[PDB]
Amino acid sequence: MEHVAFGSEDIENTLAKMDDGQLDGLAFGAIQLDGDGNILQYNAAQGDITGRDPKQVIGKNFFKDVAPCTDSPEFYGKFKEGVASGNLNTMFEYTFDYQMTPTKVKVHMKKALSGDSYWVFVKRV
Ligand SMILES: *C(=O)/C=C\c1ccc(O)cc1
Repeated sequence: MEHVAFGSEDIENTLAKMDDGQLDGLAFGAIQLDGDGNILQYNAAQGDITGRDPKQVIGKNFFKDVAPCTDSPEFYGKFKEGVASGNLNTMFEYTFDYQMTPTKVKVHMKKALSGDSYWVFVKRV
């Protein structure tokens, strides 16, 4: 394992050092998005929750293609405001239900240390 706790105050500093292989060692799902919602990184734990193959969704748009159940003011809406503002740090519960058994999760969205990249962290609840 990579020991990093979900919701940690400095998590963006910690994950700045990880290559895709290290992200696969986290205890929770991790997705890196650009400012347009395109998927830059997607880890193994996220594929285990949603059944998506990580290598197959890199490059796709999260909100438009992969995860349209998040295309809502409660999720996408918060993301877009955060990108527009250049600051994002929010946690909420959500249900993932697109082409899968409905799965209640905790979502943590946070701006990355780098310019135009954003993290989505996910864990089961
Ligand atoms: C809502 O769209 C649920 C499905 C889904 C699929 C993949 C990811 O990563 C999140 C949500």
